[PDB]
Amino acid sequence: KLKLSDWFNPFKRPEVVTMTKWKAPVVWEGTYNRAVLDNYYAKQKITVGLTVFAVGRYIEHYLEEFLTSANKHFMVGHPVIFYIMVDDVSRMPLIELGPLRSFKVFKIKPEKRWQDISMMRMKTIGEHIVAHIQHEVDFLFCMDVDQVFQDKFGVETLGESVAQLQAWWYKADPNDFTYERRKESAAYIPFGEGDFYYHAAIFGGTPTQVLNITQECFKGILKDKKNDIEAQWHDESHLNKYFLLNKPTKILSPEYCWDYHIGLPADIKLVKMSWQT
Repeated sequence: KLKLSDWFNPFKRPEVVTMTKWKAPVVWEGTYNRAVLDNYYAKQKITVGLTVFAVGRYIEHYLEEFLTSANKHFMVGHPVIFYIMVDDVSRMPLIELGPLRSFKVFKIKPEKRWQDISMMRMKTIGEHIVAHIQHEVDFLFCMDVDQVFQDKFGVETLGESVAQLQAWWYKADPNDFTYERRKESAAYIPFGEGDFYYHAAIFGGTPTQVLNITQECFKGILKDKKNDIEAQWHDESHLNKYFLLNKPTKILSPEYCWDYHIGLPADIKLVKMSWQT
């Protein structure tokens, strides 16, 4: 089956990191053959799930545009299930999906104290993986709703565990990274240690990887709640801890998640996804 040479060529992008000291492709525009993989993956009849939580104001601010963009650019030409998690199914924008997309919607409870987090997405995702997603898909992406697909976000992103380089900090040094530094947090990453700064707005992998990613992240949040402590960037900090203990088998370039208000540096040749309004 697939080997990296078949789909991935680092030397079409030599400026940027394209491989990692543990041999994981960092996927950049111009570095990947979608055609090959589209073909390779279509034969295996893979199915890609996309979870996205949207809660309160976020539902009407973002969901419609998310699902619409996804419908157009996410794993085009492969079955894709959108798992929409919302607090209020009444205001589900409920767009028109195209070939190979379908969705499942789930009512989630809002943030239950007082004031929760609210990620808690980690517990729900893992719950859903066990209940149905492991049965439903070969690869699952978990994404923040307040983003937009700008171009093909395809099977070049697929892998055992897939992480996204947060746009700001992709050039940064490991010790500039906004990891949780407080040794009391389960999310704790020493200064010194640190591979990349991973964005929580997109992680993915097989349902089994993602189950573990999420179960570990949640255990982190949970132990932190027990120690009345709250990681700097909440779930993104645990993700970063997790992805340090467990190196992602594939990493996506800030091109797969770009903040347009960080500009447009040459290094960003096609924007697959971007943050919104």
